[PDB]
Amino acid sequence: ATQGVFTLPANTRFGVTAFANSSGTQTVNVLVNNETAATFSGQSTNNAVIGTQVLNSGSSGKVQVQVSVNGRPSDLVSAQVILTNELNFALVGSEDGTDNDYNDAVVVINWPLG
Amino acid sequence: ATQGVFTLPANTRFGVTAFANSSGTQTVNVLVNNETAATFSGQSTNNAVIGTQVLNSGSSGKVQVQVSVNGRPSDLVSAQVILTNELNFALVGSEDGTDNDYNDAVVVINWPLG
Amino acid sequence: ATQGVFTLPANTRFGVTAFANSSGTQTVNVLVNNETAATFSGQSTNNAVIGTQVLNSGSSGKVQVQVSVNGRPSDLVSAQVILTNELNFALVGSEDGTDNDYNDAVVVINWPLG
Amino acid sequence: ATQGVFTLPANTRFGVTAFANSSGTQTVNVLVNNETAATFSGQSTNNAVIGTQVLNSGSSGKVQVQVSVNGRPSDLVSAQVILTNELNFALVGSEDGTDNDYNDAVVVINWPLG
Ligand SMILES: [C]OC(=O)C1=N[N]N([C]2O[C]([C][O])[C](O[C]3O[C]([C])[C]([O])[C]([O])[C]3[O])[C]([O])[C]2[N]C([C])=O)=[C]1
Ligand SMILES: [C]OC(=O)C1=N[N]N([C]2O[C]([C][O])[C](O[C]3O[C]([C])[C]([O])[C]([O])[C]3[O])[C]([O])[C]2[N]C([C])=O)=[C]1
Ligand SMILES: [C]OC(=O)C1=N[N]N([C]2O[C]([C][O])[C](O[C]3O[C]([C])[C]([O])[C]([O])[C]3[O])[C]([O])[C]2[N]C([C])=O)=[C]1
Ligand SMILES: C[C@@H]1O[C@@H](O)[C@@H](O)[C@H](O)[C@@H]1O
Ligand SMILES: [Ca+2]
Ligand SMILES: [Ca+2]
Ligand SMILES: [Ca+2]
Ligand SMILES: [Ca+2]
Ligand SMILES: [Ca+2]
Ligand SMILES: [Ca+2]
Ligand SMILES: [Ca+2]
Ligand SMILES: [Ca+2]
Repeated sequence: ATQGVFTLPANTRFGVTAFANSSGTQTVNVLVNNETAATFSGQSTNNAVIGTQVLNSGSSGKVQVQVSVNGRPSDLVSAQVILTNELNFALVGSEDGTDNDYNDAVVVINWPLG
Repeated sequence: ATQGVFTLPANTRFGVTAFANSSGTQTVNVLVNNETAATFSGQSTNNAVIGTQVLNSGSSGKVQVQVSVNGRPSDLVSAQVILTNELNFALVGSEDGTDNDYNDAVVVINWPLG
Repeated sequence: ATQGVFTLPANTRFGVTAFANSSGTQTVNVLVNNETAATFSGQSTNNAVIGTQVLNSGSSGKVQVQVSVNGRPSDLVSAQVILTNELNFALVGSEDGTDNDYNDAVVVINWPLG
Repeated sequence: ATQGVFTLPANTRFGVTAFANSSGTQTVNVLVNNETAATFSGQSTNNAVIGTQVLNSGSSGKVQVQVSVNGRPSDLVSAQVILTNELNFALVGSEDGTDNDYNDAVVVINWPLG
C-alpha cells in the first residue's frame, strides 16, 4: 500500500520534523500538492533533528513524505493518529538498508498549530 | 485514565522532542524511573522545538511526561503506536487552557535509535 | 480530556462493534449528532461480541460512544488511527472498576464500509 | 515493510475479529507461532463480522494475519496502538482489487481479555 501520504484539512499550517538514525545521509522531501515544499538532509546515528519547518497544506491538503539515501528511495511505513478528536500526528518511518529498524529517517507531522 | 506514562524496553535509548503552541511558556519534564531526566521550557505559537534529547530508559523502562505552565499542570492525552512491529512512537498532547486544541505542548518519544 | 467522541466525514456509513470483558453487564450507547442511534447490552469475561451495527454519521459527522455498568458511567480511553490514508478506526476502551484493564467494554468503529 | 505480524505478550489470550466489505469472498487466516490457529470467511459489503475467536498467543507471542480472495493474497496494511499504557489493538486492513479502500477484510486483534 502507499505510505507517507496524508490528507490534511485544506489551507492548514502543520509542523514537519525529521530525525536521522543511520550511517547514511538522509534526504527527506516534503511535497504539498505534488510539488516539493521543503527538503531536509543530514546524517546521525543519534536521532539528531535534521530539519524542522512549518508549512501550509494548501488547497488540496495533500502532503507526502519521501526519503532517499545513497541515491535510492527508502521503504516507508506510516500512519495517522488523532488524540481527543483534536490533535493529529502523521508519522513516517523509513528503511535504507537490511536491518529493518525503520528509523533511518523518522518524520513527524503535527497539526493544528498555534 | 492515566496519560503520559509509557513502559519502554529496559536500558534502551530513546528520543524525546517537545513542541510549543500557546501564548503561555511551556515547561516539559521527562521523568525516567520517577526522576527528572530532561527539562525543556519555552514559548511559541508556531511549533518551535523547545527541546530534543536522547535518554536511556534505564532498569525500569518507566518514562513519564509532565507539562506545566508556571507551575500549573496541563491536562494530558497520550497513546503509543507501533509500525511494522518494530518502530515505536509514544505521543503526548497537553492543554493549558479552555480551547481544547491539546497542542499547547506536544511531546513525541521515539525508539529504537541508531 | 474528553474521550469517545469522533468526527467522521459527513453522511458516511460506519460499523460499530462492542466486546465485553467484565463480570458487570455493559451498556454501550452510540450517539450520532447527539442523539442515540444504537444501544448494545451484554455480559462476558471472554470478549464476546455484545452488539454490531451499521450507522450513518449524518450531516454533522459527530459520533460519541458512552459506556455504563448498572448506570454508573465507565471511564473511557480512545483514539483514532488511519492506515494508508484510507482506512479509519475509532477505538474505545472503558473501565468499570479498579483494576484499570480498560477492556470492560471495548468498542471498535470502522469506516469506510462497502 | 512486513505487515500483519505482531508480537503479543507471551501465553496470553487475545480476541481476533474479522469484518468483510467487498463483493469478493474473503478468507482470513490467523497464524500463532507460524501455524494456522483460526480461519474465517464470508462475503459482505456491509461490514459483516465473518468471524470472532479467542486464541492464546503461545510461548513466542507471534501472531500473523493473512487475507486472500479466491486464492490470491490481498495487500495488507497494519499497525498496533496502545491506550493508557495497557489496552492494545493490532489492526489490519486489506485490499483485494484496485479501489484502495483497504477495507475488504478488516481484522482487529485486542488484548488483554477478561
Ligand atoms: C490575566 O491573565 C492572563 O495572562 C491570561 N488571561 N487569559 N489567558 C489566556 O490563557 C489561555 C490559556 O493558556 C491562552 O491560550 C493558549 O494560547 C493560545 C494562543 C492558544 O494556543 C491556546 O490553545 C492556548 O491554550 C490565551 O492565549 C490567553 N489569552 C490571553 C489574552 O493572554 C491568559
Ligand atoms: C455487591 O457488589 C458487587 O456486585 C461487586 N463488588 N465488587 N465487584 C467487583 O466489581 C469489579 C468492577 O466491576 C469487577 O471487575 C470487573 O470484572 C472482572 C472480572 C474484571 O474483568 C475487571 O476488569 C472488571 O473491572 C469484579 O469482578 C467484581 N468482583 C466480584 C467478586 O463480583 C462487584
Ligand atoms: C468478471 O470478472 C469479475 O469477477 C470481476 N470484475 N471486476 N470485479 C471487480 O473486482 C473488484 C476487486 O475485487 C471488486 O471490488 C471489491 O468489491 C467492491 C464491492 C468494493 O468493496 C471494493 O473495495 C472491493 O475491492 C468489484 O466489486 C468487482 N466489480 C464487479 C462489477 O464485479 C470482479
Ligand atoms: C548504523 C546503521 O546504518 C544503516 O545501515 C541503517 O540502515 C541501520 O539501521 C543502522 O542505523
Ligand atoms: Ca535501517
Ligand atoms: Ca537505523
Ligand atoms: Ca490550548
Ligand atoms: Ca494551542
Ligand atoms: Ca476493569
Ligand atoms: Ca476487564
Ligand atoms: Ca477494495
Ligand atoms: Ca471494499
